[PDB]
Amino acid sequence: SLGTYVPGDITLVDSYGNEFQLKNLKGKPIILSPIYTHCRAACPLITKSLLKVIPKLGTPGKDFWVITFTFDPKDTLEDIKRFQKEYGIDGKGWKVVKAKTSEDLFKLLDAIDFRFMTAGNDFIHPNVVVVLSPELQIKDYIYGVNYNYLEFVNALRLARGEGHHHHHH
Repeated sequence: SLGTYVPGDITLVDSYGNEFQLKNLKGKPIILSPIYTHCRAACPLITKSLLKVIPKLGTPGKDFWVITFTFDPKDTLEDIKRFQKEYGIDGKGWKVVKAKTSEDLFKLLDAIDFRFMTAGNDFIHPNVVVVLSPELQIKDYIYGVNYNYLEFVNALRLARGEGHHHHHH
């Protein structure tokens, strides 16, 4: 929900096995991308689309964090490492992570109003990228798989508390 905060005590584990809390990423805007590692339908589209917009916007790990995270609780460190290498993701400025436990996962998906359901051997789920302020406040949602540059620029400006002086609020 726009304006609500993602809990900072959520524990994530990156594809190198480095454990951290979401609060540890405070201080820069955060771009969050829920996927799952065995997702052959929408998730390659989302990630490939991000790969083609992120370089326009700035440098991951400097201007903002990019966090691809898996929502499949069966995904292991092996799985996310495979995903990282698959898409040539650097793993530091742009991380691929899993939630440490199901509580970390629940909490994260609950905050961003994300729900998934079974469809045979895969999941039915929304296509969404979430943009957080440096304080973990949800500032924008960008839906779909066909991203445009302007929508990301606008989202990052909102994340930084910019782009608002055209209006009295």
